Amino acid sequence: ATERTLSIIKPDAVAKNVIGEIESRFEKAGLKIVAAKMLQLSQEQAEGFYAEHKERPFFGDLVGFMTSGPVVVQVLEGENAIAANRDLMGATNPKEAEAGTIRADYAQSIDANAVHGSDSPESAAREIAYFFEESEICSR
Amino acid sequence: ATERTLSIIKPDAVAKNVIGEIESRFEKAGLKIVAAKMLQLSQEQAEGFYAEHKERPFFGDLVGFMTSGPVVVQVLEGENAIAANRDLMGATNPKEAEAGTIRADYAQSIDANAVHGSDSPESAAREIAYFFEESEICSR
Repeated sequence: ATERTLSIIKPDAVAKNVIGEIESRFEKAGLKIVAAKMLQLSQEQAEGFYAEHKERPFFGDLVGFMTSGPVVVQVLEGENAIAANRDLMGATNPKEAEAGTIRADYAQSIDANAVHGSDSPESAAREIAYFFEESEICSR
Repeated sequence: ATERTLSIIKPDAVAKNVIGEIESRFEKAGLKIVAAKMLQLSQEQAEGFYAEHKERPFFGDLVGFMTSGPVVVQVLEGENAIAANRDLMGATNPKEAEAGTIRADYAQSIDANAVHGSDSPESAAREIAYFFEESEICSR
């Protein structure tokens, strides 16, 4: 089933100016970016998005980094988009990621991994809704 | 002098899913996308942006096409950004564009050229202002 998932090119990947390179991995894999916008997350914005880790000791670092610079939040749409995305991204922890994946090629650490992708249909739906209004998403 | 210029990945380039490929041309050339958002231009939006051609016989086709699908409007920032951008884009008319340029590689015609770039400092300033608020632009 064709589905929608949220993807975020993180502060570290944009600073390296590899936005195009990452986009191409998704597009070459048959997924389409149907919504996208570059922005600088506010303390409040990042905290509400990672609310689930609100009380975990890594919270500050998660939010801290993820606010260290501008990012590109977007929506990828395609066949098996959510899982397909997870396959291109690689393991969350760059050091345990298979070669060829985005994290293995562009990430420096857990905090500084290069991208973010929803892990499931349920989270994809709330993650997308959190950053975008239906009008901002243009399927095609 | 480092400057800012407006760039638009057009309906034809996005439909071909070469967004990443185009972005990479700018990033490899040392320019940074400091603002960006994907959207579907409204009749009214495209008309006000190309107001200057409001009474030209190609207006309808210009607007028509440029509204045929979603686009990515953005801001490129860097050394000699405006002219540098014009150099990577190639001649407005794809058929007279030097090989290696964006238009020579991705464009099908005058209407359907793959990108748009401001032609001068004065137009860059009004073009950027038309699509973005200062807050949306994140220099770095």
